[PDB]
Amino acid sequence: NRDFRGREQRLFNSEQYNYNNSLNGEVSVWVYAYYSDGSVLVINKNSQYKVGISETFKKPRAIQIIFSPSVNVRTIKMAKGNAVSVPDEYLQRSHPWEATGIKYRKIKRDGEIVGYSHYFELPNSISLAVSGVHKNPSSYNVGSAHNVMDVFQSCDLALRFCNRYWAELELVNHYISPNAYPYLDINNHSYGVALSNRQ
Amino acid sequence: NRDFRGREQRLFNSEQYNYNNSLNGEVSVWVYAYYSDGSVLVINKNSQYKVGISETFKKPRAIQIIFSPSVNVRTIKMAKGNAVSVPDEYLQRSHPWEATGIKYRKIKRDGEIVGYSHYFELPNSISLAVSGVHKNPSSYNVGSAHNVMDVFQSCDLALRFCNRYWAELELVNHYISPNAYPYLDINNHSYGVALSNRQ
Amino acid sequence: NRDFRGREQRLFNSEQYNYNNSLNGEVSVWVYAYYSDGSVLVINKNSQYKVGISETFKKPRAIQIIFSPSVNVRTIKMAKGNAVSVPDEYLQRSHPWEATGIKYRKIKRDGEIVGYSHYFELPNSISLAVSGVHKNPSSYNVGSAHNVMDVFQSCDLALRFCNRYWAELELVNHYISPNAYPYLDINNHSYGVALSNRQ
Repeated sequence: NRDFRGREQRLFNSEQYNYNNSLNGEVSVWVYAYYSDGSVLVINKNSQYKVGISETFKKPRAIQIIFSPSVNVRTIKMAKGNAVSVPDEYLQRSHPWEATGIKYRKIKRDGEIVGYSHYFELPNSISLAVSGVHKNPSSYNVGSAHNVMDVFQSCDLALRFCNRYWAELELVNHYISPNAYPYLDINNHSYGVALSNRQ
Repeated sequence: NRDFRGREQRLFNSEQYNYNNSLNGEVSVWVYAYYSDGSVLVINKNSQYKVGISETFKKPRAIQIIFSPSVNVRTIKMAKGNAVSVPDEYLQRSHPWEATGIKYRKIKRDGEIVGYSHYFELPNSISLAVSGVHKNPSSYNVGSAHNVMDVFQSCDLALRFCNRYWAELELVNHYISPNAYPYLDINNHSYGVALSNRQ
Repeated sequence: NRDFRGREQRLFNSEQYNYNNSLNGEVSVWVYAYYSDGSVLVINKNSQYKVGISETFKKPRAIQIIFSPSVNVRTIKMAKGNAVSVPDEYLQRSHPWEATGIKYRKIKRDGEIVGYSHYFELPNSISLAVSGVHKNPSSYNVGSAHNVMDVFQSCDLALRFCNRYWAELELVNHYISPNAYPYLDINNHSYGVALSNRQ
C-alpha cells in the first residue's frame, strides 16, 4: 500500500466514475440510425439532471439507443411516432411515451456497466424521441423550490452533436473509441472503458 | 341496451375523447402559414402537459393557429415578434407574450368542440411563438415536487412535424383528414371528427 | 417642475428601464462569432425568466457573449465543449458548465449599465452553450408550485434570431443601433442607450 502512484491511478479512475454518477455530473444519450448503405447517423445529447433527443428520420433499417451509466433506467421514456409525429395512430388515443427501461441491455466491460443499449430494427419516415433522468441515490430533490431554476438552465446548457459515419468500423474507431464512449456493434461486441476501482 | 356492439362502439369513441383530455393525454398545436402562391406550411407539435412552437417566417399572407380541444384556452400565449425576434418594438418595453385565448373560435362538428382556431392576416420576416397548457379540471398539480421532472421529460419527448402543401385542398385531403385533425378552411368550413358519446 | 413634457419624457424612459428589469420583462443573450474574413455571426435569444443559446461553431477566431442588464450576473453559466460536444475532455470528468459571471465587464453609457460582455479569442469545431436567469430583487419565487408552468411556457415562447453581417461596421449600423442593443466593438467602444431617469 506504499505504491502511491498505483493508489493515485486507481483513485483517478474511480473519481471519474463517481463524478459522472453524482448530481454534478453528465447524463448522456445517443441515437444511432443504421442505413442500408452501411452508414450510421449519430445524435448525441449531454446535459445535467436529465437529457433527451427528438428527431425525425428518413427510413433507417434500425435504431440503437444508448444511455450513459449515470441514467436512471426506470425513468427512460421513448415516443416513437409515425411520419406525421403522432405516437400511436391518432393523437386522441396516444399516450405520449412508453417506458422502455426493461428492454435495455447492460453494456459491460470487465464486469462494469459502461452503458445501456436498446436496439430495434424497423419494417416513409419515423419521428423518434427519447428521454432519461440522471440517477439520484440521495434524498435531495433536484426539482425543488431552490434548485428548479438550475434544471431550467440545464435545458439551455445541453450540448448536441450530430454526424454521419460511412461504416460501423469508422464509428468505432473515430467516434466511440477516441471519446471513451460505450457501444454495442452488430456482432454484439461491447466497447467502453471500465473505471470504477480500476487502474 | 342489448346491442353490445353498439355500446362498445360508443364507448370506444368516448374513451378516445376522454383519454385525450386526461393528464395522460396529448395537447397539440399547429401553425399554418399561407403564402400568396396558395401553398401552406404547417408546423405541428404534440406533447404531454404543455406544448409550443417557435419559428421565424418569411412573409406569409396569413397565419392560423389551431390547438387541440385538450388545451386550456386561458393559458394560450403568443409572442409575435419583428424581423429581429423582438415582441414589441424594443426589448426594453416588451412583455414577452400576449394572452390571446379570448380571440380563439371553437371549431365544432356536430356540436362538439374539435379544436380552437385563431386566424390573422398580415400587412420582411416575422418571428412567431405560441404556447398552451393541457387542461386540468382536477386538483392535482403537474408541476409539483413529485411530478416536475416528468414535465421536464415531456420537453424532451415532444414530437414536431413540418411540411408544405401546394394547396389548401391538398392540406385537407392528405394532412387534416387522414389524421382526424381539426381544421378551418378559407371558406370558414369546419373539419374534424366528433367522438364524445358518439358512434 | 411645471415642464410636464420634460417630466413625461423622463418617466417614459425610466419605465422602459424598470419594466425590462421586472419579472414581467425580457432577459436577453447574444452570441457573436468573429471570423477571419471580418464577418460576424450573431445569435440572439429573448425570453422571460431565463434564456440561453446552444450552438456548434465552425472555427471562429473569437466569441463575444453579451447579456441584457436584466440578467442576474451570478447565474450566468457557460458550457464550452469540444468538436464532439463534450465540455471537459471526457464526459466522465465533465462538470456541465462553468459560472463565468466574474469575467463579465459592464457595458456602460453615461454611467448606466446597458449590458454585460464576456469576450474570448480561440486557438475543427466548438460547441458552445450559455445561460442566464432574469434578476429578481424580490422574495417571489418564479419556480413555485403556482408559477412553474409559466416558466415552462416561457421555454416555448422564447424567440431566436440569427444572421451574418459582413463587417462589424455593418453589425453596429444595421443590427445593434436600430434595435437599441448594447455592444462592445473591437476598439473597446461601448454602444447602447441609457434610459434610467434620463430624457
